[PDB]
Amino acid sequence: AIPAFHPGELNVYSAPGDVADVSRALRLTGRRVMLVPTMGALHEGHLALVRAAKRVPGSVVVVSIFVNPPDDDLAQLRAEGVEIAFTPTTAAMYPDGLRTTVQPGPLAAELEGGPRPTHFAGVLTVVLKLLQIVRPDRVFFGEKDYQQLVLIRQLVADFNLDVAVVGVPTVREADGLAMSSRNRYLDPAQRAAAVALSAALTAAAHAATAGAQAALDAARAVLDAAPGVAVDYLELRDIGLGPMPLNGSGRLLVAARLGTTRLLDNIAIEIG
Amino acid sequence: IPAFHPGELNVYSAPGDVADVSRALRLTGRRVMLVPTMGALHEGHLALVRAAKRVPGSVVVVSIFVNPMQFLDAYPRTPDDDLAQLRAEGVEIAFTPTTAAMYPDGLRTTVQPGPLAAELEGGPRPTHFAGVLTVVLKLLQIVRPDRVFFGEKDYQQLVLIRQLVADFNLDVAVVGVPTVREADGLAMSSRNRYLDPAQRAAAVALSAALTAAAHAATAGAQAALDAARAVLDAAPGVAVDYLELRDIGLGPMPLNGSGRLLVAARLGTTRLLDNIAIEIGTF
Ligand SMILES: COc1ccc(S(=O)(=O)NC(=O)c2cc3cc(OC)ccc3n2CC(=O)O)cc1
Ligand SMILES: COc1ccc(S(=O)(=O)NC(=O)c2cc3cc(OC)ccc3n2CC(=O)O)cc1
Ligand SMILES: COc1ccc(S(=O)(=O)NC(=O)c2cc3cc(OC)ccc3n2CC(=O)O)cc1
Repeated sequence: AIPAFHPGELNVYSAPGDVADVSRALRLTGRRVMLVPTMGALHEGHLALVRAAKRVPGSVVVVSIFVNPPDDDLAQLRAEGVEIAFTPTTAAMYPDGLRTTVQPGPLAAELEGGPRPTHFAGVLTVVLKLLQIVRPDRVFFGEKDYQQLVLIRQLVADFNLDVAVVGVPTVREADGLAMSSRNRYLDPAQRAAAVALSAALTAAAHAATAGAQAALDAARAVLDAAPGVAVDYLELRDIGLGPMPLNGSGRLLVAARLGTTRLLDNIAIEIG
Repeated sequence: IPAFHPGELNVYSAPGDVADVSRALRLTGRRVMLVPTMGALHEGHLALVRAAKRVPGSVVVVSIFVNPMQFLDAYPRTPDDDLAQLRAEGVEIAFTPTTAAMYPDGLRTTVQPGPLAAELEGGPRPTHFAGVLTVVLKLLQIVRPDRVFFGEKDYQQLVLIRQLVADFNLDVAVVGVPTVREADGLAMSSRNRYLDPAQRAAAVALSAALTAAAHAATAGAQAALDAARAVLDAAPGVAVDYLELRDIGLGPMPLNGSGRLLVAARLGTTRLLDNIAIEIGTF
């Protein structure tokens, strides 16, 4: 017996086996299964992922909410017309504790894997599990965590997963600051200074007609004009995060500490 | 999707091809059975295949791939002898990928097995099981079978694959098939061919030791282990690596009434393994 599912209602499952059965029942009735993974505390960036997923003709949207080791979140999803919320416990996800895991490739040891070297192993492990539980046709992630998104594409590619990975443009505040759950903690002076990250990147992207060095010098100047912004890295790479080619498409990534808050941002760059 | 000829042996090299045929088949309601092999097929593989064949409306996929990542040049390869037997058994799909198609980016994302992988066969081979679980995951994702078949001979490997499948929520049933033996009890293996006639005669000691322990066990674990050791010790040119009695999941738990006795031994340059279910005291 397939667990109950009521079309056009918010259906909330906590059992991995339950969401798996429903997703399979749906896939067999025609629906295209779309997965939006979240650690909850939903914001406009999640709603953008949901609207992207909702656009696909015949979609049923699954939003997972799992804090990788509420009433409001569900209300937000209902207001978006999401049909499934997957909300498992730690024990349901890890009934045998930590055992088999994903070892990311070398990219995980670079950039954000510098301060957090086992972060991405955790992330790719739980993403792989959610993909196997729900078996979506498409999985939606924001572009803010760029290195993570690239490592997920590598996961998908390396383990031959049959899922399209869709990166959705980062939703930003009125002044460009990338949506983040860390932003609410900035005092007004930190919050005014944080704008330098996206200002630096958008300056870089426009300076890039003048080449790579001008793009980087432009970003760096903008960061140098902000007080209390401790830059951990500022790096131009190819879109896959390998070495930036002579000319061509790239990505510019920055990370910085503002008091106790670590902020990240990144942007598409085109050289010359 | 490529040509599939039913009732015929269809050979596919490209992952995308076998993936599409397999998907096509499952939507027609055929159940997809996978027998992963490293080629050089013997009667143990045929038994894996026959088990897969008896699943109703099954279509059977046998994959043949020598994975560089679990090691290599020495390994037995005989694809002429491999595909002939598959046709003879009525297997309809052989999946024979190239190293390039499987590892176009080299080794990058890999499976890190649990701590079982550092024990027994993994002790002196630290990344061996990481290589095995990665290839098995990739084959499962390419073929997406309903059930996958393994022999019980490489028991530690089978337990690790069960872990892989539970730990990554894979939608596949793992089937262990009792180890096929030569008529003296020697466990089928690709490595047997490397035994000279002296060594082949001596090699009966591993299975003799195991069956001895299994009946010795009414008198307890020490008696079972001591009987096995004596049989191994009485055997010419058998150098024992390990001889270990564990719980059936091999894992972070003692032993109850029931478990698994595992032996690895060297005959000249050839390493032989075997194992058996053991019941201690009552059972
Ligand atoms: C063939 O007759 C039909 C087909 C579809 C519908 S419906 O209004 O679009 N509802 C469903 O299709 C539907 C119900 C349903 C229940 C399930 O678990 C109990 C799982 C999937 C279900 N579906 C498919 C869907 O919502 O698209 C109603 C009647
Ligand atoms: C393993 O993959 C995930 C997926 C989602 C999360 S999360 O912590 O719930 N969500 C976010 O991190 C998040 C999503 C998002 C989307 C955006 O635009 C579409 C912009 C920013 C986003 N964030 C940033 C944040 O919340 O810190 C975390 C890890
Ligand atoms: C990664 O998972 C696998 C799966 C199969 C192989 S293999 O080298 O082609 N085959 C075996 O190792 C094997 C299968 C088998 C079956 C048996 O009876 C059912 C008995 C022994 C078996 N072997 C042992 C062997 O060939 O050494 C190798 C690795």
